[PDB]
Amino acid sequence: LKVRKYWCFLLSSIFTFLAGLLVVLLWRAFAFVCTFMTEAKDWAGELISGQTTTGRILVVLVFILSIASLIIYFVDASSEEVERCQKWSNNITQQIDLAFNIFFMVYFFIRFIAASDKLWFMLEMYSFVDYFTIPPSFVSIYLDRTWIGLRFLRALRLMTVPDILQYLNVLKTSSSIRLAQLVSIFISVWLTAAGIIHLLENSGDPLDFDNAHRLSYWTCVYFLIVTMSTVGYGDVYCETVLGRTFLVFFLLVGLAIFASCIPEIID
Amino acid sequence: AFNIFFMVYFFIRFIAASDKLWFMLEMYSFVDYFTIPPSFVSIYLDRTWIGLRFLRALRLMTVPDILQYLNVLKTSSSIRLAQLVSIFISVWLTAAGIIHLLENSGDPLDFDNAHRLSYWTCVYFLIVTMSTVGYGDVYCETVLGRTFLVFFLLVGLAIFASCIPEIIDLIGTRAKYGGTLKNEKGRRHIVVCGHITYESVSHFLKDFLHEDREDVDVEVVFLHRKPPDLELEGLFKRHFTTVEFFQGTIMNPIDLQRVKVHEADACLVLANKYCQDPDAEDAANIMRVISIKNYSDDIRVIIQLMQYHNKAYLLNIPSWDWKQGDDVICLAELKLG
Ligand SMILES: CC(C)CCC[C@@H](C)[C@H]1CC[C@H]2[C@@H]3CC=C4C[C@@H](O)CC[C@]4(C)[C@H]3CC[C@]12C
Ligand SMILES: CC(C)CCC[C@@H](C)[C@H]1CC[C@H]2[C@@H]3CC=C4C[C@@H](O)CC[C@]4(C)[C@H]3CC[C@]12C
Ligand SMILES: [K+]
Ligand SMILES: [K+]
Repeated sequence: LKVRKYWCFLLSSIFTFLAGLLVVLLWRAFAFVCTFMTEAKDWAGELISGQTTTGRILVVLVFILSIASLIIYFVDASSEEVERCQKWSNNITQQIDLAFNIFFMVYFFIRFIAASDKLWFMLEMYSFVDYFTIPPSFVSIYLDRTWIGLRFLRALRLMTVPDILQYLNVLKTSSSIRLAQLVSIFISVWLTAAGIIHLLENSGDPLDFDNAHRLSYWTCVYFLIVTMSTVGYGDVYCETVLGRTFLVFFLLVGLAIFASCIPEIID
Repeated sequence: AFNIFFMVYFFIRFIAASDKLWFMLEMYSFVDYFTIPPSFVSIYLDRTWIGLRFLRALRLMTVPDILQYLNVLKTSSSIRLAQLVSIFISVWLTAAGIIHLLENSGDPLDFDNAHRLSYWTCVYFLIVTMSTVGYGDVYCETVLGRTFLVFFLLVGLAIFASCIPEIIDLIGTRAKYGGTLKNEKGRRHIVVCGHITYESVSHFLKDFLHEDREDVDVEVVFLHRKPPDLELEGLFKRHFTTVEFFQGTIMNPIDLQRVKVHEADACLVLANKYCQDPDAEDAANIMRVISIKNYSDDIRVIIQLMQYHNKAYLLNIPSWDWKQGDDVICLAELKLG
């Protein structure tokens, strides 16, 4: 605890994104000097879209585990400290987190096979969630320490709920589909923004981390809703430079996007 | 070194100005008045003051003019977006400089109530003020700072209310449907155009993909001008591995290349049976066949036809050959038959 090992978690996530990106380019370069893909890509297409009987099982199961994974983060965020040292067997939360991540890793591989374009699949917004969530876990299980990191990014998976419902033919009316999309976007952004504020405020300013503003995750949720509604009580506010820096950008695009969202939700 | 260039540039604009009196009162001219003459005071007075040098941020609103001079911006939306972005950023930075100067210097004639406040904290302060959030952690204490804040609240809030909503709107949503169909070895695909709605697509897909039919792998490509509604997008999602959609018109040769009509097995032109004017619907669909045949004559075309007397126009097309597979489905002829 004398020296923070947060860069080790960040370095692996950056390396995984960089290594995965160049391999696709390297494979294209390797394809210049150089079936299963005909069957697997078509087969994986129905698996992710829930067209086959086994495809719907995967679609429903990943829907449930996405909800359960976010709950695991909620109890994790309840910890007062940002970095903890503990063995894998000591805590059962880490074991269950590992159980959910291996499923999210094989599911990531399945979509990669079903992806028609490999370069854009790596650069899609969904893959960045996996890059900053899965590789951190193996680093934690290897170095034998845990860190809050960027674990709040699984809240971004809540915006695929309308896609899952449409795959199972649950939503049919256009109004119902539009309402579900807007609700998922508002909730996912609200929870993700709270996680960013919670991490930045608690960790403190980089490279010295002497100004740590103790702030509970649920208090951050109450802080964001006040900020979004332009109420600004001032009882809870950001003090760190990075906390204020992110708030400046959130006030620009977060309110602008939500300007046309709530009016078309109430009607 | 920068100011002597900004001084000769001021002289160049003075020569090019048709009217001299109105050139002296220009907003960009006042920026030169409070920037360069103070600079030559420092070289002589041997002391530096923050002063009003923050006015160089007002030069950011000349950025759209510079881009238009170089013919970089041509579209109206691109020009409008640059103008709104430059106006908002320059006002935001200039207002922060005014707050930073007034708060740090203190009230005139005593200068004993100075409030130590960083420039970047002022930048964070104005954006909170313009968003009408008002945390209250950072606020103005001097008389001048509050006086300028009162003036800013009247005009600065209007700038935020007009620029920010349009900036995101001008950027807009990405074109979800577009690009070129991916080429696959041994792939048999067809192109369906014409009346593409949730009514036509759902009935067509149920018939085309039926368990009682022969098991053949044929991808279906839909081309339409309007973006599909949420009902149609969900239908395409359930048929992701076999049904594909593109945005574009069949009469555009560029759009024909995107869907690869020349490699398509056949082209299907649906028709709007419940149309107000069958003559208009028939002839619009006839023009679609001409565009497809113009791109390549050796393409099988199947079209739905409302009235029979419009079949003569298609039969008179030099590239129309019934022996090669071209067929006309006449609704009136079959229904009355
Ligand atoms: C795909 C890449 C290029 C996007 C940019 C990389 C981003 C995700 C990386 C690079 C620098 C990283 C930051 C470096 C420093 C800090 C401060 C620490 O207290 C919390 C984590 C945080 C805030 C990191 C978050 C993730 C981060 C912003
Ligand atoms: C073209 C002319 C008539 C316009 C009005 C002249 C303006 C620009 C001049 C005249 C008086 C000047 C002010 C005199 C006193 C102060 C207080 C000092 O602490 C900050 C500068 C400030 C605020 C000056 C700003 C510039 C100023 C307001
Ligand atoms: K308001
Ligand atoms: K307020």
